[PDB]
Amino acid sequence: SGAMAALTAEHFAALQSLLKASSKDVVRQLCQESFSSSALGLKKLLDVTCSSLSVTQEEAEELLQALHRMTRLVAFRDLSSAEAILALFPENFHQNLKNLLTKIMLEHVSTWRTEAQAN
Repeated sequence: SGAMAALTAEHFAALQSLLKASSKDVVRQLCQESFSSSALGLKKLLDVTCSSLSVTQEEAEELLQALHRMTRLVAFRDLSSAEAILALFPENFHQNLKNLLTKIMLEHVSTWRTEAQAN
């Protein structure tokens, strides 16, 4: 329990793998797929994640778990301002990656919150 209370050190470490992405669009799509997927269904995204980011299977799994948690937390708590989302992050997390993730959360939170709160 408390899954929605915080992202863990392992989550934040895993999200840093997104700096290997070849474009911002890859990050966007990984956020959307990780949200829509159940945690137990994230294994279905491993091959495309490994192949797109050139990461290990373990890096991909940890990343996908982190994105799944972050996007669900944003939806569950209705974190719908940059202020609210920025509050999740450590000071020692890459600033422009954080800003990108915040941007992407804001692009989807209204739809995500509706989808999640319906279920």
